[PDB]
Amino acid sequence: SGFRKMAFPSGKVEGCMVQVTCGTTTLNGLWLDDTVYCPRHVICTAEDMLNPNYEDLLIRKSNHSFLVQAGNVQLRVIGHSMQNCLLRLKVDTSNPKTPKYKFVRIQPGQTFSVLACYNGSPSGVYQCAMRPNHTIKGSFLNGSCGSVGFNIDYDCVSFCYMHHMELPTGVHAGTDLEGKFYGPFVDRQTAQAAGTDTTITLNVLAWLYAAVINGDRWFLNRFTTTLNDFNLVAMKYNYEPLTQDHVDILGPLSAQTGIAVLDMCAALKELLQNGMNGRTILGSTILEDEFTPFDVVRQCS
Repeated sequence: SGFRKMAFPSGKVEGCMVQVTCGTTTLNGLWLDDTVYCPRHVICTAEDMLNPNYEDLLIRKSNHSFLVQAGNVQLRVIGHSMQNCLLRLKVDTSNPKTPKYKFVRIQPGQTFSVLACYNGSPSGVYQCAMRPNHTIKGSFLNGSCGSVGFNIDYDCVSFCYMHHMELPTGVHAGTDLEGKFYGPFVDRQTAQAAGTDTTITLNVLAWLYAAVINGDRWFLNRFTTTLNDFNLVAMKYNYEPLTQDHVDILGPLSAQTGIAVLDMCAALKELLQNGMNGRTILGSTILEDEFTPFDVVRQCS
């Protein structure tokens, strides 16, 4: 039974977390083979609080200035580099734990587990979802910068997301492991904003099926509705519109729970237009747009 916030184990990744330092800035690093990735702004001081020139800030730095404390032992930074917003480092020893891996650039709505760390040492791990306007509602703090996101399939860790900034709006922004920021944004403590945010319609619907496979069936109703028709109520409620593509993905939980998707859309369409007033859903008392189809299948298979 049961259902809740569930992240992947962090074993393989914990073995790839290191410490990296530069003057008075020191942030978490991901150490795969012999390379050590980490946010490029690590070389910035209050220089970030303006318009730091990375090219220049960089070229004006050398290896010896990088304190890479891989846990308890300190390696020798044989070199550096720069791949977009990421700072690629090449060191003497290759990591003897480096697990089979890939670098993936997830899409909004997708979910992943994030291993929060401070000075190379992880502390906790939770789940997150690439929100519409490309942000992430995580729990990062002074030094968390460098923490990663990922998913698993035993055998293979697919790295998506590295933490860089926290917008003055309190939300979080980062990149894939190629130094590319998700959504616009820049590693500048300047100017920046977080456009209006939508709700991950599919995730909500997937969660509902979840809430169904585990009792709770009050929200389900007889009235049904259409895809071109539902989308209309979705605009009123900063919801993401529903493609036929999402309908095809819910297909599976649908056939197994015994509830046609467009039907599930009629319940939500209602939930939104009407409300709840007491009757909750799977603990929550709000729609959980933070569980993807596949995420719901994991806990129910």
